[PDB]
Amino acid sequence: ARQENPCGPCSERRKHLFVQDPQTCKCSCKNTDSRCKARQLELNERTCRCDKPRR
Repeated sequence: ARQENPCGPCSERRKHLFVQDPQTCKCSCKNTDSRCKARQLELNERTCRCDKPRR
């Protein structure tokens, strides 16, 4: 981008478990379903923490 890249974060305030691309302002959770799956869990896309898969 150069000379910063002003963006509008997707999540509200406590966006600890998020990252945002400093060019396009595209948001992604820091914790992905890939990681949950590697731990035999699934991602709760709201809080982006790993919960029970389907048990």
